[PDB]
Amino acid sequence: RARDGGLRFGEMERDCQISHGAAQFLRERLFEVSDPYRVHICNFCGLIA
DNA sequence: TAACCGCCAAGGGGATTACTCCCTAGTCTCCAGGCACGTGTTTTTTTTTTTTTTTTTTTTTTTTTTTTTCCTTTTTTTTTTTTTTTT
Ligand SMILES: [Zn+2]
Repeated sequence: RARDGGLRFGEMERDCQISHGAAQFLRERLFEVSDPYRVHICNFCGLIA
């Protein structure tokens, strides 16, 4: 709380959300509101360009 | 005390001569086990793959949340400047 940190979306949260089977909440909590990024990738090599 | 010698007596069987006979020496003639040559099938050796247990390695240990405390080098060797003594 002193560093103003968010809650821990742990393993069993992903387990019970897979049990509910709603993919959009998983895509929100684990990609949209945690650490989104955009990278550019070469098509032939498949690595970071 | 009976070995040994001398003397005498008796008899038993090996040597001798002749007749016989029969078994083997010798000589063909057929054929068959004895032997020279080739080889085997068990016996030992060597590989080969597995087995079975032991040892080693590696990975694991429910989740979330909130406060402090200590530390986040250190000695040890080398260098470089400074100070003092001498001619
Ligand atoms: Zn490329």
